[PDB]
This record gives sequence, structure tokens and C-alpha cells, in this order.
Amino acid sequence: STLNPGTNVAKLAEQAPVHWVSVAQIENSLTGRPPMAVGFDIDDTVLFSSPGFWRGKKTYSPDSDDYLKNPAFWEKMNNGWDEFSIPKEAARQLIDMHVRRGDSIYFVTGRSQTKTETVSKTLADNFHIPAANMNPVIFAGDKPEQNTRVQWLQEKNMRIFYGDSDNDITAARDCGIRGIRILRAANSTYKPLPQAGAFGEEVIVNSEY
Amino acid sequence: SPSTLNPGTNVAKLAEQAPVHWVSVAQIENSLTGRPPMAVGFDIDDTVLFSSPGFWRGKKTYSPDSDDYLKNPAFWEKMNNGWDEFSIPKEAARQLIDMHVRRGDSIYFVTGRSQTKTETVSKTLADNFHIPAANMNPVIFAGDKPEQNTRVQWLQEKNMRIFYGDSDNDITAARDCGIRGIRILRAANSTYKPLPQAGAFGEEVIVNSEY
Amino acid sequence: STLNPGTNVAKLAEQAPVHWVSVAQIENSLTGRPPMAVGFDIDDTVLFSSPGFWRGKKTYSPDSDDYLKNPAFWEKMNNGWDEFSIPKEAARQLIDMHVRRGDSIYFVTGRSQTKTETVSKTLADNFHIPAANMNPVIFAGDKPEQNTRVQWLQEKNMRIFYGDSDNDITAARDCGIRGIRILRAANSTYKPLPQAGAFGEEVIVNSEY
Amino acid sequence: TLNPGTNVAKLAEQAPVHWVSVAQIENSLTGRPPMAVGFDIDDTVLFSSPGFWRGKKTYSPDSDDYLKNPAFWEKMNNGWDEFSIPKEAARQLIDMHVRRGDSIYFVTGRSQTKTETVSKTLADNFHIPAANMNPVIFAGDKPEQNTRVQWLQEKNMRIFYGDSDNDITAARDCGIRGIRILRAANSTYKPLPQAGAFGEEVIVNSEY
Ligand SMILES: [Mg+2]
Ligand SMILES: [Mg+2]
Ligand SMILES: [Mg+2]
Ligand SMILES: [Mg+2]
Repeated sequence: STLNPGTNVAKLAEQAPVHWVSVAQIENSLTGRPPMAVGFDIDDTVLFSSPGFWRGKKTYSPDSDDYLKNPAFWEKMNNGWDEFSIPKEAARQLIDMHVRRGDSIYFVTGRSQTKTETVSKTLADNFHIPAANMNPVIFAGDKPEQNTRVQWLQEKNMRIFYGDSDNDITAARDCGIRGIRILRAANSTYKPLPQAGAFGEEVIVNSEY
Repeated sequence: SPSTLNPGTNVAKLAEQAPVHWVSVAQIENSLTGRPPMAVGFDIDDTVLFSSPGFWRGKKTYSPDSDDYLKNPAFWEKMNNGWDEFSIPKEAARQLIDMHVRRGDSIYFVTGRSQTKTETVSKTLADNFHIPAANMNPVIFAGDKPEQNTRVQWLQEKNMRIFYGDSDNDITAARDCGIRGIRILRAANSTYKPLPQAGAFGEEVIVNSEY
Repeated sequence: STLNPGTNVAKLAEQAPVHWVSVAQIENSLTGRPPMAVGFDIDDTVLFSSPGFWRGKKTYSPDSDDYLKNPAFWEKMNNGWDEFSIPKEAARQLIDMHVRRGDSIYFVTGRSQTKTETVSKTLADNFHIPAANMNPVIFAGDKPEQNTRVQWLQEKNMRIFYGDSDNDITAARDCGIRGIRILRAANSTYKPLPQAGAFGEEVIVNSEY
Repeated sequence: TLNPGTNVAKLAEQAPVHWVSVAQIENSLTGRPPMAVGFDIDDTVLFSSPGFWRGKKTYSPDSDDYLKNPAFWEKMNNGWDEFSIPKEAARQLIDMHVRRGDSIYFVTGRSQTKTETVSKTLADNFHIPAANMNPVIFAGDKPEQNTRVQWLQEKNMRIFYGDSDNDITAARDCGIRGIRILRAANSTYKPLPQAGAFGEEVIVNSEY
């Protein structure tokens, strides 16, 4: 645009009409409630996994997103590239809180399913999730041999679902449960960034890291 | 820091957000779809009017050293019968008032200002915000009592379902009554300091409502 | 649809390329320099005078800005209505700083001149400016029998000029001196707000009040 | 403190920092002949935390002792940057300098290894022409290496970009223009530095 655009105090103080919440407010809202099942999306919700996706694109689809359909990419992505995935502090706080409550923690992902996967171990290790609270990662999808995200949220009777994408929130709404938004990091390679709060959902403050 | 010449900053601090429930007028309006006409209330000072000019002159005239002017009947006479000619209407309030007029709601103004024999505040409000006679109601001067919230009785008796205000006591009054209390941001240049912590009771706060 | 526009972390952290400064930094930049002459714009720079201008318009030109040409308005505005004007904290800090340095303070305004004025008095009293550093307000304009803003900056050899409007900054620029921007409050009746920093000038932080 | 709230003074509050854009930097160089400019690497042009994270988890999960482990650097400098995400802000600065015909140098505090593929990763990701590219320079306080300051002087760099305090003070020591880049909030190198602490120019939106 212009070289010296400047600014004004109206622009400096302008706020989008979003419902922000803190981990502490979420915990307070669960007080007295018995252990329950809760779910987390993985990519850009608990793990900054862009490193692997970046290398995958560079390796199999420099000029496109075809790598996401390449089975060769997924074998490596689900079996080791998450060693380069950075865990989010927001997720750490949320998981620690649910662990203290004794809730059952599930991880649901849209990643293509592979024969083996080391993601479940990476997650349990990174977030120090006790055995009684950990559950193997769930690969949701359309495939005839797998259930959809909505189906899994219902089957496991998850009462809360955390995610950064619009489909994460709509799935929660579709099931009639509480969908909570996590901010996607600005340096994520999955762009453009989604509009957190676009469904009137709660959005966790400072959850980009 | 105030003692730090070049404090600098970082992206974590730049993007940092307070956990507040922000709402827009449109969202409020939408949340009232299907609701029949109802009674709603508005605080006056720093909610619908930036009245600091008159309170500032009042302090300088009667209590330059203190806030005793607020207990001076001479001050209230001047404040309620003319000084609001210097009071600037808030745009956020214009939008709320128009929205409620469209719905056909009865609008009330409940203020902590002291009651005076005569008052021109009601007219200033009706003229500045173009409030039809059908929706307008004379201002209720509830006064301000120590250890007691004067607004509660009025919200109950007039059966107000929503109450807008910038001060904590406006929100706690709505909470005491079990109705929806919505916060309006007090301007940074208001002479009524310190600024309150909007969202301190988990209430909805209207975005960009400082002007 | 757009009832919930939401937001994202890129937008939350976005910054306009503005050269922000604080009063302490300004003070530090003047260390060792002998006392000098500095000038201040009045409206929305040192005084939030919108109350008087608002009443002026509603009284003399409820449909336009013609009131700005009405001598009856200026008689009221320059002789008492500033008793309703709110002094700015940023200005207070700047003036105290310059007084400490022993600088000579001047106030230049584009307000129409009147045979008498009590503005100078209101300024000296509100800001406790000692007689030694105080100077009667200077009224400038394109009009006759008057010197323009630029002419007054040159004649008094003002080395710094503080203002909220673009012409305050350009005037300083035209005289080769240091022009520093003050933010105009969002509730000022003089709209639209200007783009502070539009000339690459220094802008004082939190100077809207 | 469950509901701390906020106020408009807080919402509009600005830190006294000198912000600049790539366009303003380019404008300030108008009419200047080609010159040498240098860039720090980690968190300046590359979000290299993925590699440092794996290194930490592998060699010293409870500390930063891995930064002094030779085995770590061998892998970091020879392939782990394939997981390093280039920064858009750097992409713009580099294109800008390449258009000017300036000579670009990359100076890093990473431990030097026998071989390195970092220079290759940089040239490819940022499509730097052969005419403007220079092999990465490893600066160090070892009698075999030259310090960061010496390299800046040696190559007569006029501008140095970096996210760290020592990147800025190095430029200040050489009497050249040191410009700050914002370290991403999710970098594993914490705490984040205070950009602007030396009254230096800081590039807006440079966290990605
Ligand atoms: Mg995701
Ligand atoms: Mg009030
Ligand atoms: Mg002005
Ligand atoms: Mg660095």
C-alpha cells in the first residue's frame, strides 16, 4: 500500500467481537463434574507439525499439495517426522488440567491412516499423559473402513472437542457438544489462517504457541 | 517499565489477549430476535454521554482539591440543567438506542446523579439520540448511596430485561436482578478514574464502545 | 454470515510501521542541549476542547461547520468555554519536562483571533507553567494581519513542534525542525482522525489522553 | 482473578518502539550502489526450532547441554534444516536486496562442522542467484574462527539483520545499521528477546 500508512487510536483499540476464554475459566466451568471423555485435534492444536508437512511438500509436491494424497508421504509423517513437531504450551496446560480431573483423553486426526504410527507414543511422551488417561490416536475419514470425526465424537461420548479448523468446531456443533477453538500459529504452513470465533465459539487466549 | 528507557516488546506480548467476552451491537440484536417489545435501561455518564466536561468544571469550581463537589447541591443544579450541552454523545450508544427503537422497546435512563428540582437531561438525551416519544421515558435520578446500590429498585420495578453501563455497580445491579448486564467501555480521557475492568464479572462487553 | 467475523493471530499481532516514542526518550534525546523554544498546537494536542466546539456547532450550525466562521462562536470559545476543556496527561508530561529543562514554551493555534482571550490563562493554570517559561497564545492563519503557522515557528526559532494534525507536522517539516505527533482522542468531534505517522514522524505513545 | 477484565487505555497502549517495514527500508536505500548486507540465520531467516527441538529431546531432554554436543551439530548442519521453515519476512528482505544487486551474507553462531548443507538449503528456499549468494559464515570465539564483529567488518557489511540482542550489539560495535527481526512465539529458544531494547529499528510482522 502506502509507504507511511500511519495509524490512529480507534484502529489501535479496535476489537473483533470474539468470545475469549482462559484455561482457568474452562477448568472452573467443569468443577464438580465427574471424569469424562474429551478430544483434541492434533495438527496446530496440540502439535506444530508444519515441519514435516513442509518437508513432505518440498519432497513430493514442490508445486502443489499433491503430497497429501501420496501414501509415501504419510508413512514418514506418521512414523517419525513428528519428532520434529513442536508441542504447544496451550495444549500442555489443557492436557495437564484434564489429567488432574481424571478425564479420558482422545486425539482425533484427519491425517491419512497408515499401517503403523508412532504419533500416539510421541503424544503420550511429550505431554506426560498417564496410562489410564491415554488413548491411541484415532484416524477419522470417509474411507469405508473408518468412521468420520462426528462418528468418533459420538461413539466415545466426548463432551468437549478442541481444534483450530472450522471443521473441528462444526463437528462438535453437529454432535451437540462444546467445541473450543485453538489459534493456529502464524508461521504454520497451513494457510490461510482460519477466522477463530466465526461460529460464535469460545476461543482460548494466547493459544498460538 | 516506567523506569525503563527502551523497554522494547515481543510478539507474545503483542498478540496477548485478555479473556473477555466481546460482543457487537449486531450480535446483541440477533440474540433478541423473536423477543417482543421490552423495557431496557441505560446508565448515563460514560455510557451514553461523555459528560466529563461538566464534572471537570464542577470539580474545579467547587472542589479543586477533592470530590466533595459530588455532594454539593449547587453543582448538581448546574449539571442537570445545562452543562450537558457540553456533553458529547457516544456513537456506540447511538447504535444501541436505534436498535432498541426499531424493536419498539421502552428505553429508560437510570443515573447515579443526584436529583434536582428541575432537569434538562431528559430533553438533551431525547434530542441527541432522536428518541420517539413512544419509547422515551424521563430520566430516573437514583442518586448514589454508600453501602447500597440505588439502581436495583428501579430495574426491578420497571421490569428492565437488559441494562447497559460502564461501571461495576451498573453490572452488579443487573446481576443482583438476574437480568442481562452489558458493559460499555469508559473513555480513556474521562476524568472518572481509574478506568474499570470491563469483563470483571464475566459479562458481555461491547467492542469499540469507548466513543 | 458476518455476525461473527472472528480473527486470527496474524491480525492480532499486526503492527503499523510507525516510529513510536515516549516522553522519557524525548527527554533523553535532549540531554546536554541548552534551553530552547518549543511550540504546541492547542486543540487535541494539549486540550480536549471538543466540548466547546460541539456546543458551538449545535448552537450556530447544527448542519454544517459554518459556526467556525461565526465571530459570535469564537468570542465564547476563546473567553470561557475552555473551562470545559479537558487537559491531556501526555501534554502535562511534555510541558513539565520542558519546564524542567528551562525551555521557552509557545502555543500556536489556528483558532480565529478575538479582541480578548482567556485561553493563555487557562493553559498556564492547568499546567502550572511558571511565568518564566510561559508565553501568550499565538493565533495564526491565512487571514490578514496575521502570520501563518510556519512564519511563527521561524520567527521564534522553535526547534520542536508538537501537534495532532497533518499541517502541524508539515509546518515543522517546512521549517526543518523536529515535528512530533500527538494522538487525537477517538471521541474528538473533529473527524476523521488523522493517520499519526503518515510522514514518518515520531508519534508519542498513549498520547490520546 | 478468573475474570481479570481490561480497559481501553490498556487495549491501545503501545511500547515506544521504532517500527519499520521492508518498503521503508528499501526507500531508505534509494540511490545507493550495491553493498554487502548480512543475516543471522536462526529465527531471522529460518524457523529452525524443529531441529533444535529434536536435538534437545535426543541429547538433553532436561537442559540445553545438547548445544555443546558434537553429535547434535553434525545432524543439525547436514540435513535437519530440511524441516526448517523459511520466514516470509526474510523472503521479502532478500528479494529486495537481490533486486538492488547487493551481496548477501549469512552469519551464524551455530557450531561449525566439517561439512554443512545449510548454504544449499538457503540458496534453494530463497532462490538466491549465484551472483548474490555466499557460503554460510560460522562465527565463533575460537582462535580458528573470527568473531561475528570481525566478519561484519571483514566483508564490509552495512546492514545486519537478527532476532537476538547480540545480533544488534554486534552491528552497533561495527558502527553499522542493525535491524531487528521478531522471534516467533513458538520458537524453542526462550525467553523471547525484547525487540527495540537498544532503540533499534524493528521490522513489523516479522515473526513469520
Ligand atoms: Mg488442526
Ligand atoms: Mg457511568
Ligand atoms: Mg490540533
Ligand atoms: Mg537468531
